[PDB]
Amino acid sequence: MVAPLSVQGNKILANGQPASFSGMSLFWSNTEWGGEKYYNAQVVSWLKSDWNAKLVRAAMGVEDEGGYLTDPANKDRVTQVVDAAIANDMYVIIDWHSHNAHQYQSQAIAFFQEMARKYGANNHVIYEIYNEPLQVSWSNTIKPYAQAVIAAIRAIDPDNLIIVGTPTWSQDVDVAANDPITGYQNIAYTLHFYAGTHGQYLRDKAQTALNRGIALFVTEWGSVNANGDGAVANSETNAWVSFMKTNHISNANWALNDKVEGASALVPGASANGGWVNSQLTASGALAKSIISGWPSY
Repeated sequence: MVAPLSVQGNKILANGQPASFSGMSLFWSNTEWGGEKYYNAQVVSWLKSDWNAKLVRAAMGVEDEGGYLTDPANKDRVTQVVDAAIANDMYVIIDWHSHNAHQYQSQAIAFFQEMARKYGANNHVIYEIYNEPLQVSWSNTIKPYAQAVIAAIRAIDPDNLIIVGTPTWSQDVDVAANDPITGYQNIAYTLHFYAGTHGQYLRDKAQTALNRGIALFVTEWGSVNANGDGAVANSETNAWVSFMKTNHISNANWALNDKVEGASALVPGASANGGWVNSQLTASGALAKSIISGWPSY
C-alpha cells in the first residue's frame, strides 16, 4: 500500500516524514497525437518492473485538438492508466493538460468530481487541475479557478493531493506563494522546467516559494530545451535533480513517447506494450530511467 500523502508547510509527507517519488509523464492523451498508444496496463507495469518508477502521469488533453472537451475517449485512456497504477501500487497524477483551464471551469469540476467519486478512496491518486497556465494573473485568473475546483474535489475526497499550476508555464511558484490557496488541506503547487533552457534563475524562484512555506511538485520536466526538442543537457539536469532530492520534490519526466523530438524517451516504433531494451531509449529516456531508478527509497 502506497502511503497517503499530505502537505505540511513546504513538505509533502508520508507516514509523518518528508517523502518524494519519481516517474514518467505520458505524452498528450489526445486522439491521433501518437502517445495515446502507451496509455495501457503493460506500460505502467513495465515502468514499475524495469524502471522502478513510483509514479506515472496521465496527461489528458483538454482544449487542444483531439482532447477531452471534443473527444471523451481521452478519459477512457486516463482510466486505464489509473486502474493500472493502483494495481501496481504506483502513484498516478490525473492531469487536466490545459493552457486555458479557467475557461472550462464547469467541465473541470464535472471531470474531477467523477474522478474523486470513483478513485478518491485510493492513496494512489494525485489531482493536477491546471497543467500550464500562460502569462495570466495568479490572483485574478488561476486562483479563482483553483478554489472552485478544489472545493468540488474536497467535498468528495478530503485528503488526496491537489497540485495547482502557476503562471508562465508553471514557473511563477514565487508569485503563488505570496497568495496561497487556503481553507483546504494538502494543496501543492506546480513547477515545470526544461534543463536546456531553465537553470538557477528558476531554481531561485522555487527556493523563494519553499522559503515562503508552500510545497512544490514537478509534475513535468525535460532534460532538453523548453520546446520539447534539442540535445540532452546533462550537467543542468543533474543540478535540478540535486535540488529536487534536497527539497523532497516529486518529479515526472516528459515524455514516455516515440515522436522524433528530444523530449521523447523512446525511439520511433518502441512497442506500445513496453519491454523496451536499453538501445530503444533515447538519450533523454536513458537519463530519465537512471534518475527514476536511482531516486531515494524512503
